[PDB]
Amino acid sequence: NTETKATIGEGSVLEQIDQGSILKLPSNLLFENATSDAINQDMMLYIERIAKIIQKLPKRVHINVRGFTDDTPLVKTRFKSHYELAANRAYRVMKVLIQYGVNPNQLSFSSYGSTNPIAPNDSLENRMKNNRVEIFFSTDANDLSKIHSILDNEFNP
Amino acid sequence: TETKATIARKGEGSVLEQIDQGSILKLPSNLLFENATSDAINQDMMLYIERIAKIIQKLPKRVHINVRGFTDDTPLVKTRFKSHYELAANRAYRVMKVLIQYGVNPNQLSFSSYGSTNPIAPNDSLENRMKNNRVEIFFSTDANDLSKIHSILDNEFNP
Repeated sequence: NTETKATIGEGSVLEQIDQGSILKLPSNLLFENATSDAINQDMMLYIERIAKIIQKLPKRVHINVRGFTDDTPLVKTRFKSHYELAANRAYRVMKVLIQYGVNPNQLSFSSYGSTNPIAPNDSLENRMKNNRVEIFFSTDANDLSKIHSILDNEFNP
Repeated sequence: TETKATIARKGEGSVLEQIDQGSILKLPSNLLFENATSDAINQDMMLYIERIAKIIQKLPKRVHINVRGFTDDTPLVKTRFKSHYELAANRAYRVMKVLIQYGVNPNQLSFSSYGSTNPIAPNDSLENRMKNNRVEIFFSTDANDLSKIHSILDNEFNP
């Protein structure tokens, strides 16, 4: 079990994988609703906290803000695809993280569309998980790569 | 650790780079797009993406593929694009869609945007500015064995 309930802000989870850490935030911690990028102001404070924690981090950490949606139809709104919707949600989280002073050079945003469900869509809590945002923290370490390349150049002709 | 990636064979500078958590295939804008300010793709570059799509099916089942967009910081005056972020996302998006066309599994794809941050060279000549307009495809897995080992040891030994 590489997952712990986070707070700071209930329902979030911190997961560790071997290449980095993932902060998973349910839709409702951030957005008015699952099918829009309007970031409810009652949660501006939550992103401020994450931003502050990022500033306890070395400058070599990249921060990648990731968007996810369910299979819900998109007629209701301005977006053309779930890819588009998820990108826009992740961009907004990113921009707010920049508002609070995270360095743009340490940030990117990604969209997974609806292709990465964590759960079936058989509730509300489940819907919120499928519409989560994830913040992924890693670096670009290449020591092992350089080691291998040096030896490989020196030994494989 | 960076090696030339023979694909277009005109001397564009597609490169493969290895880092500790994955592999990066670098593709210059000229290889994919008409200009550095649109996402309409070169009609000749399709075969080259098809090639990559085919090599993806050869990869381990655990692999995720992230298509990353980057731009120079040259002002946007011309287009429908309200930002470098928006421009770069659309470029990564279009490339991702082509990969899908050619049978890469969507459940293993995503696309990312770095806007004009993280340049490969200073934005100070027309040469370097164009160097910053590339697309990078990143390959990695979500291995968490080491994390699970650690968490099991920690629960027996700590709290």
